Amino acid sequence: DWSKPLPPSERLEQELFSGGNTGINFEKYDDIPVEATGNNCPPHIESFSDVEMGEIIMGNIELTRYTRPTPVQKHAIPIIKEKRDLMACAQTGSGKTAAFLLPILSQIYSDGPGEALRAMKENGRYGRRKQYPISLVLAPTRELAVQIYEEARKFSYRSRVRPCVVYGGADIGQQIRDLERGCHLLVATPGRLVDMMERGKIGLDFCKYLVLDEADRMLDMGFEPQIRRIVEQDTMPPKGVRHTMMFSATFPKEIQMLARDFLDEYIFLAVGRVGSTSENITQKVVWVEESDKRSFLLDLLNATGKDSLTLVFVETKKGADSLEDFLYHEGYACTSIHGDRSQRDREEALHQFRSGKSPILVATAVAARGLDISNVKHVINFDLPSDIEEYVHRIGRTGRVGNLGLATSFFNERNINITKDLLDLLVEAKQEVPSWLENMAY
Amino acid sequence: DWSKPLPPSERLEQELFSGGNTGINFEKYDDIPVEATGNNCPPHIESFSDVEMGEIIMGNIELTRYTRPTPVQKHAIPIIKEKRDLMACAQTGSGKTAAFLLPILSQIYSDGPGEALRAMKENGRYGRRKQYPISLVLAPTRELAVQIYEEARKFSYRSRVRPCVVYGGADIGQQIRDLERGCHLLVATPGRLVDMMERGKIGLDFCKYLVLDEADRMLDMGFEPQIRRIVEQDTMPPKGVRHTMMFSATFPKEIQMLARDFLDEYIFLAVGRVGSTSENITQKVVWVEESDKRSFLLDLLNATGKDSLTLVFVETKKGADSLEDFLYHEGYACTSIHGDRSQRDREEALHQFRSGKSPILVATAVAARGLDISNVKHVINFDLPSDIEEYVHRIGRTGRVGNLGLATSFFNERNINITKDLLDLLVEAKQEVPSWLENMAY
Ligand SMILES: [Mg+2]
Ligand SMILES: [Mg+2]
Repeated sequence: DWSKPLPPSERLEQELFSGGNTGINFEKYDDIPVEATGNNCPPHIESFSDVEMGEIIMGNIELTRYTRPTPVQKHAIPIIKEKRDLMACAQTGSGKTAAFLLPILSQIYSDGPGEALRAMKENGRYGRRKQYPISLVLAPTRELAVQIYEEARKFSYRSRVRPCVVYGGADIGQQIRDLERGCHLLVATPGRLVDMMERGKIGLDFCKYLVLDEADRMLDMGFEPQIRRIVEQDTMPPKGVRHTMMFSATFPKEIQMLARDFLDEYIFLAVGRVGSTSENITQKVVWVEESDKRSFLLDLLNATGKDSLTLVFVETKKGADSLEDFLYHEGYACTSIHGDRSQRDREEALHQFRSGKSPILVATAVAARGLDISNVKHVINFDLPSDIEEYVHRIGRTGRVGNLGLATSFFNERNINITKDLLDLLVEAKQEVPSWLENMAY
Repeated sequence: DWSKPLPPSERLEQELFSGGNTGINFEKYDDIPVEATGNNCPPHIESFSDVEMGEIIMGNIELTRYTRPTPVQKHAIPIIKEKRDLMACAQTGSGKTAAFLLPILSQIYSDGPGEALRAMKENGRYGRRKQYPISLVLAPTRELAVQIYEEARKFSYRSRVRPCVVYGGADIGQQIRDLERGCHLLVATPGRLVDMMERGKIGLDFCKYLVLDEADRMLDMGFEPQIRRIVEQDTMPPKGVRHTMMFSATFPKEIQMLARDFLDEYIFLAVGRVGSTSENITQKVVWVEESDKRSFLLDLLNATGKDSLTLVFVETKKGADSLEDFLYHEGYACTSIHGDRSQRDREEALHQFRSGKSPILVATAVAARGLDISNVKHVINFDLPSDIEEYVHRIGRTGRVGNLGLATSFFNERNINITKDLLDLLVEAKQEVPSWLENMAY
């Protein structure tokens, strides 16, 4: 019914498609060993023309300048087209978002809204036009939710499918009003989705496509209850009925087994070693006592100041506030993003950083996962994380779609616990290994 | 030793001296009746060449393009050069800052640091270079402190006198480092100064020149305890020993008598009626119901929109945040400045407002006192204050050094209490007087 497009608008085509910046090593993606585990896994394609993507999908693909698919896309677009549950891991900045957004949209174009939602184009209470989304994508932070919502808007162009997004901090009424205009695909962070549901504005009764982006994060001790409250404890179709996809660049074993409570006869994609980094990212680790970090940071900022964006991670919200003040008063064009900032300031910070107006962003891990920003060329771990997975995700903000990047990290007493893991990751990444780091790992 | 200047650098002359403007009605300042109360009050000058200002002082005066002194200056430069305690009242934007900064600096130039401070060029503990300022200036807000500090840097050019500033919100370590470089004149807000003192970085033991700018504000119920903690409850030389100056554009009687506990045989200067406005400010009062204020503001903004800066005062921080959001989504180039913003964002707002990048500034009374901003031509009291002194200080942000300015104010039921005083101030200001105001003012 819906695979036939609608009139275009050059206004929106300019407002949506930037132009895309494919990296120099976009072809080295083919050098990566892919693993597929499970019953009757469909074959991996090599071109977007190897399967039935609607006229809409191929048109919008040729708008974003995607030449040929990435490994995870080649393997996962069919699996989701085959309506199978999926757990996929692929390196940071390797195209997972489109890997789950293209097939879902193609399938909703073919299958249409279904008998269920076609049975509600006759009536509806005024205002209490609760929306029944077909698909739900859940992400761990607000800005990542919006980034995915925007990618959705790009791919649902000239289609009858209209996506929305709901997330905390923002005005609740504006989101309600945007829902009432019609929600088919819903991106959300957990708390605001539960708030919408307990207000009777959203219902998961016809939700047949579930996505957990940054899945291992959505399944930690803090998010597992909320994921259950949305999936198990409410009106969402259970496994086997709904189709559950989980994408991450990391999956610890324990979390990979906990994720089974939401999956049914699933494929397991592994585009590389689960938890591996891109080769395009040069990793430098330097010893820095605490009392010296600031001075040391300054030197880095004075060097890589060409036309590149620099992202600086710290471990607390107070710390981000304190450094951002320090750098501001030392004359730098900077902002910060952390939890204690209002959502307006938070998104504005992200915008200024993305547009170059403030090329230095001090950040807590709100920005560790999921965000891709063009021309981010240096990533600085002012504070190291406590585990190697947070580290992989952090340094993944640079060196994305084949482009190269630098990642410098401050190390000292407080970081002893990570030594071994960091050391190991340096080896398989083919990176310089500080000798005192080896001697520190016994 | 110190009345002899030092080598210049035109780089600094570009960094410091803007160029000076001076209004069209700079001459009507001579038409104002000056009152001097007290024992043995020294004579008022008519030219900077009527008293002994060092080469340093006169050179920097002709650098800031100051022709002749303003009334309060003519009267106060002698009183402070004669080392007498002083209580001065003068109109907003009539030069009180320079009136107290020029004599203090001239006296430190001639007398030098004195035997006391010259006796500590012999030794010193490692790091513990606690600074002993000669002069302390106290201000009620952080940005006003910095503004005075910058004026000090302008007047301490080519001298061995080096000023500093300390104030909350900003990074502590940078202010400490700038102190350790040497502090002779210290501008400060109370809380951060007390924090510096209890950390052993500042000592008032040789502080012989105390200045309270915005004196009636510094002596209210909220600041009097902090003024006491700094002056009485610590090592500051007591009255008769130190020289205490207090400047304001307003002095209630009660506060004028409470100010005596800090003064010893003082002059009382009154360049006009205490609490008066410049004639150069056109004051318009209009009735506006609450639900209409926003709409009404919109029209105002669209009218005076040529190349002027506009300052909009509100009654709460929440309200300031809300209006600024409203104006942002309506397409206006605006920022906000209030207490709930980080000091980084706060100073950034003031800088963009000053440079024209955001010609609309929504503000709480943080911005009511002291700030002089060139080209602020319209001041809008979205919410009126509860007392006429806040009002006088607010509208004083425009119509400064003789230049002209407009002040529009929204009035309704909630402002009944101010009626009388406002009316009276309108009459003595020779301003249009709403008729419903008389009929409302009993
Ligand atoms: Mg992603
Ligand atoms: Mg002043």
